[PDB]
Amino acid sequence: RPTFYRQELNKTIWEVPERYQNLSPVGSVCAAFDTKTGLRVAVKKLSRPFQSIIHAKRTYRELRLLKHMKHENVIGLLDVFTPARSLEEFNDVYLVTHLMGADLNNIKLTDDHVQFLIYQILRGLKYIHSADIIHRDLKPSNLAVNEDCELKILDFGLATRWYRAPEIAANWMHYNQTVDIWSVGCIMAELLTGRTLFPGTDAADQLKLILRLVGTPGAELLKKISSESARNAIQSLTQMPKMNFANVFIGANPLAVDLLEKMLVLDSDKRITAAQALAHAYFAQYHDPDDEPVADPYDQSFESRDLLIDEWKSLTYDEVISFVPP
Ligand SMILES: CCCCCCCCO[C@@H]1O[C@H](CO)[C@@H](O)[C@H](O)[C@H]1O
Ligand SMILES: CCCCCCCCO[C@@H]1O[C@H](CO)[C@@H](O)[C@H](O)[C@H]1O
Repeated sequence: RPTFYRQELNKTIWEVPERYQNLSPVGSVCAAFDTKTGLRVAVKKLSRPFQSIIHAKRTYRELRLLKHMKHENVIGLLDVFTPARSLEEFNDVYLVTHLMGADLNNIKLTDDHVQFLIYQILRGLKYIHSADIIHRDLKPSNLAVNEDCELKILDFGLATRWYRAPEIAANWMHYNQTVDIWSVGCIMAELLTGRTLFPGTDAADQLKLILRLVGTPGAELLKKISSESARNAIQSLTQMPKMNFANVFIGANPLAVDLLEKMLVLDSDKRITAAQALAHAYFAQYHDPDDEPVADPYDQSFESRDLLIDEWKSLTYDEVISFVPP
């Protein structure tokens, strides 16, 4: 067991191994310097991790997910620790990740640079989707970059509905992984134009802006709508055609416009997948089909289980104890 030290910050007493130095507020998160690896890190102290069944299952879910993620373009876990010497004492969980400089909200980009950023998102997304994980909330604030434009997908703001797929915003009961490809389309459009593609002021406005670009749903899509009231609402909309994307993204690389046309499709079954998108000619200078890895199988069967707090806590403790650093 390493040597721990205690200090007060954020009106809580953080107790961490001495390897982690100069903690400064940025659960809650402190930036730190790890003397063992020499890395700048983010240390997240989970808030009330076992206060209820719901908190405890969320704590387990977060740790399990971070432990699985092992890809250059996805945030991974550098360390997980607790001051507790036993299950009986186990009340606090701290997660350590790479400290990222900035997010994509912070950063006109050149076409070469827009290719590089979107390539990396899709490379990461290929990996996440291969594990049968759906992100659901991809947006510029969940995309971290360093000075060298190297990008990682974050689970949460750091470890707005402008970027959400329309089926999520409309409460669909079933989801494609391609909800995330919609989000990538929105992000790419914004990197091209400098402005938010669909800056809806509320859910009605958001949907109006979307349909203005992509057109109202066609008969092929209406065939797959089980909700009677949904179909009726959709067909009572004033009808409108798909816009020509070239006339929206004036001066963009034609290959960028083509890829956007393939991402920003209302019918999720007709959207390009992350794997397919990596092979699109827009990324020719970056694409390497032998260096776009996939993930080990990820067991989410726990999501279907209903357990007691102590049970979720013991499972989380097991995952802390079994952690092996990268
Ligand atoms: C007018 C606004 C309505 C939004 C329509 C969103 C349609 C999304 O597309 C739908 O996604 C589903 C879930 O992945 C699939 O089961 C359907 O087959 C597919 O057509
Ligand atoms: C004018 C706005 C039209 C949006 C329709 C919103 C209602 C969508 O309702 C959803 O429809 C899905 C498709 O059948 C179902 O999977 C979901 O269970 C249902 O919640």
